Amino acid sequence: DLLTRYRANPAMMKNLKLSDIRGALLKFAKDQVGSRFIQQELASSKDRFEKDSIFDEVVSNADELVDDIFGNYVVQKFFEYGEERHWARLVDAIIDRVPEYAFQMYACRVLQKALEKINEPLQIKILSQIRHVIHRCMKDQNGNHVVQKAIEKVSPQYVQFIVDTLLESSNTIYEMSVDPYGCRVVQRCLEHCSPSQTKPVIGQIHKRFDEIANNQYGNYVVQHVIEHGSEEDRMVIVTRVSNNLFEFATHKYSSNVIEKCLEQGAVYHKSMIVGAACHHQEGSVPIVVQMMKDQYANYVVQKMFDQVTSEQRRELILTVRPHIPVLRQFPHGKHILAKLEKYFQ
RNA sequence: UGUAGAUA
Ligand SMILES: [Cl-]
Repeated sequence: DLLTRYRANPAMMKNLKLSDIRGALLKFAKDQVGSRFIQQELASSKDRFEKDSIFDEVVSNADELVDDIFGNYVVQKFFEYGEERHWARLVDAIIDRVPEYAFQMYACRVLQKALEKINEPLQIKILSQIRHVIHRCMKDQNGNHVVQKAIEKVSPQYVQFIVDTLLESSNTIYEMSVDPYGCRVVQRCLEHCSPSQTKPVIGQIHKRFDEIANNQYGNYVVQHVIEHGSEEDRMVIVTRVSNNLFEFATHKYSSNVIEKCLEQGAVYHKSMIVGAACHHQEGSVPIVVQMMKDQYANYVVQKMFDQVTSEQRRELILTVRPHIPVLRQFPHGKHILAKLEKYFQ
């Protein structure tokens, strides 16, 4: 009834302390008002022993609190930097049900905060439970954040088991790249793993490149390869893009992949794309012109002009300079050449 | 004129 009292007149118990909660800790932590009370005390208190007073109750009730809408914040308090002395004890209170906690919307925030804060030995202890559920966890609306946090905050060698999951079967990298949650995992791996680790992952992506490039999620995976891959990877992608410039530029998702080449590419990469754009193609219109008539590829043409050298832009201008009035009437064509007005003055 | 993650 301490909670019921305190909820009634909060001002009347302005001298309430953490050490006063004792057995009431479970009831407080699962209450909107009471959990805000614990939290504000934990953050404002400068008494190490007041903070310690509730910790035995937090540990005793860990399982009931980690996935409570209000209690999860109370558990997270003991994973913060002022609480090292409690990390090992708190990890051990939750370690055995980590494989379930990773899928739960409140408990997974506790796992993310622990990985965010605790030392590498304890991280590895937590990862050892993730091992059991890792493939399903990567695709999960909750679990993918726990995996993303592991990749960002643990040294590369201790997440090799996550890379071998991305590589467990022929189709796994495709399956993850096209998944709305698994694709974030591929992306962090590209950002944080060693080249030893990323090289097979990028190799797998390349095998089904066209598909992944035009997927509503895979196109970000390909964009991360462009940004974080090797020179040789960029050349493979630019070479594929250049040789199918029209197909890539006219589809919704893959058109962002060309734009990404045009941003992260060296002068000689851009020259391959400008060259394909301006190629004769026998009697048909040059690809750059056709692209300007397209709903997605006109943004690609605009990005070409913004990113290439003056010498490269000169070839685009000498290729588009006849076909203009035709383009003026085409759907939104008035707008498209308006934005290119600068370069035709 | 065109794309993306779970807390009071
Ligand atoms: Cl394969």
